[PDB]
Amino acid sequence: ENLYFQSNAMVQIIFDSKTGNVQRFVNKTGFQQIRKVDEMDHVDTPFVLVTYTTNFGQVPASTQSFLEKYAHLLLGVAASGNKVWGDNFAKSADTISRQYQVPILHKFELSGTSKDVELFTQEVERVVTKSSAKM
Ligand SMILES: Cc1cc2nc3c(=O)[nH]c(=O)nc-3n(C[C@H](O)[C@H](O)[C@H](O)COP(=O)(O)O)c2cc1C
Repeated sequence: ENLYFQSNAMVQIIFDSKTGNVQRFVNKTGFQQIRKVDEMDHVDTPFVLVTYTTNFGQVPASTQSFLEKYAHLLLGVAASGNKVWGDNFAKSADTISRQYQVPILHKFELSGTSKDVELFTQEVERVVTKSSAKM
């Protein structure tokens, strides 16, 4: 666990959630700047996106709207899904990754496990270290 980095770094986490699983997931981290895609009218600092998956492995509409406006500051993406969907499992992360040329930080089920939290937070630190100065 890199809780010290999570709680001290200035990295921003922006998420999208409909039934609250993504919300619950990010609340398992120690990141301090956590806001939903719908509660800001501008983004001026680099950020990490955590979203969910809708019909047929699609990116939620609210996330697509957000990205076409602030994808220039996107560092990487993580997506919540459900393996019941097979090949469409958390496909929004793959779509966003290819579309905006950013790395996939993690793909997990529903609210995630402690293992998902660990992998996600470690990847955020790696990408911030590698792309912060650049971004
Ligand atoms: C209409 C609908 C379509 C969904 N489609 C997919 C899908 O294609 N792939 C997947 O992995 N999960 C799919 N899911 C599952 C959600 O991505 C999953 O439950 C997610 O954790 C929900 O996050 P929410 O609380 O953040 O918004 C779907 C759920 C609903 C209600």
